[PDB]
Amino acid sequence: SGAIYVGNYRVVNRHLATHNDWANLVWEDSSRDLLVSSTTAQGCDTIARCDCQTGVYYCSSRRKHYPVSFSKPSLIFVEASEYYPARYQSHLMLAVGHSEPGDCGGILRCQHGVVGIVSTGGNGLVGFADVRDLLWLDE
Ligand SMILES: NC(=O)[C@H]1CCCN(C(=O)Cc2cccnc2Cl)C1
Ligand SMILES: [Zn+2]
Repeated sequence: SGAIYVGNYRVVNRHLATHNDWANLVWEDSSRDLLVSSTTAQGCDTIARCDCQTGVYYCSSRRKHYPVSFSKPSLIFVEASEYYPARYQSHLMLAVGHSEPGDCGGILRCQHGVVGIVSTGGNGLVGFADVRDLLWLDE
């Protein structure tokens, strides 16, 4: 679990979005595993606007943060799960690191701010849904 709170927006993994997220829907993209909903309270997480390929992510299944080197956002094949059929997930960045399903939503950050959230994993790899291209999150 986990979300990014920026301005009047909440960014979560689309497969973990709640009834309240869908009732206050701003934007969603199944191909990216992202959903953004509106909030009444002001959020002040800050989004990175950069091309960093190193950062630190939070891994809830270890209660620890790990440093990672990660690939540029790209279209990556993701195996079928109970949430989606087998498909290409876009804007996904992979790194070598630990993750379990419950780790989705953990933030990846660089020195500039939030980069993305854990979205996929397996076999010692972890994948992060990038949010740096969503300029409207802080217009
Ligand atoms: N973005 C998706 O399609 C994910 C939906 C939930 C399921 N997905 C996973 O990858 C779950 C997983 C398995 C083993 C280690 N880490 C993780 Cl995060 C895929
Ligand atoms: Zn950066």
